[PDB]
Amino acid sequence: KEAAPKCNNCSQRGHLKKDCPHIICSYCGATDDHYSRHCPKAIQCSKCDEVGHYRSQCPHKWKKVQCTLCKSKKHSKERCPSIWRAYILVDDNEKAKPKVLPFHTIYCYNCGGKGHFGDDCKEK
Ligand SMILES: [Zn+2]
Ligand SMILES: [Zn+2]
Ligand SMILES: [Zn+2]
Ligand SMILES: [Zn+2]
Ligand SMILES: [Zn+2]
Repeated sequence: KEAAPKCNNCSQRGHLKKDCPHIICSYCGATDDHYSRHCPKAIQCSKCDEVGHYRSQCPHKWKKVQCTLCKSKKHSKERCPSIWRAYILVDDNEKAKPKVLPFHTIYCYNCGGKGHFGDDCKEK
């Protein structure tokens, strides 16, 4: 903060002597730098006071990544297969044995099941 003047008359707001005649937002900035292209680059970083605290001038805090190797901004477990709790693209269930099937039994109770030529394909 370090303000010698603090205000021209009102004694309670961020607009010092030469700041008070200008339409400067109540704690954003100084009229020496604060402008319609420079509003976020002035005295304070956010809703909390000054750029003058915390490393990287108090950056915005994202909700972090769901993965623990990946750290920054991107994706979720359904978009990142590269974690051992996700499913693999191998050894999944599929069809087998693409060949013709065996023949059926029909052999008149004399040489298998029941069916053919029983009039003469008989001995006893
Ligand atoms: Zn004032
Ligand atoms: Zn502003
Ligand atoms: Zn801050
Ligand atoms: Zn990941
Ligand atoms: Zn037979």
